[PDB]
Amino acid sequence: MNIFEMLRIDEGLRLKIYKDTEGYYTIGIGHLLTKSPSLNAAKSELDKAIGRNCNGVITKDEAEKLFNQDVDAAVRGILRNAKLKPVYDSLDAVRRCAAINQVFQMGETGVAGFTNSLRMLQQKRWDEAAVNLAKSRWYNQTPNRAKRVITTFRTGTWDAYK
Ligand SMILES: OCCOc1ccccc1
Repeated sequence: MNIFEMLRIDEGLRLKIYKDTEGYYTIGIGHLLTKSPSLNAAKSELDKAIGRNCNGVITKDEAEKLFNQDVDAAVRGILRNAKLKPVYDSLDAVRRCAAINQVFQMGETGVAGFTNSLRMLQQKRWDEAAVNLAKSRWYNQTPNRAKRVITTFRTGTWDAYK
């Protein structure tokens, strides 16, 4: 297991434009296109992302290209965030994956605001952090995934991803 295999499980792979769990146009391995309800706006974002006229459809190679960019961008975002960087750097590699997973799904600005969870994670109070992480919209809206990510934060193992 690694961050790519983890997010591949959590996000799936679809080659045609679809709506994510929040109802937003997405493609590939959880590549959010736009929050616009206009399919044409999503198609424009897709074509811009891929660099050709896609007509709402991409290849597996293209999906994987966006995925690598998105994972990279998530990590670099964490590293430039003054609240997230020290916590991220305090973690072991497996728990870092859980952190990347959350940021990939929820975005950096929101996650940087989870002040109490962040503190518990930096303190390595794992069971407390796990309890705190579940007290969230995130957990309520995507509980199966959140349980996996939380187990990863709690244990520093890949037990939830087998
Ligand atoms: O909800 C707690 C998120 O924990 C993180 C820790 C480090 C970087 C990003 C997230």
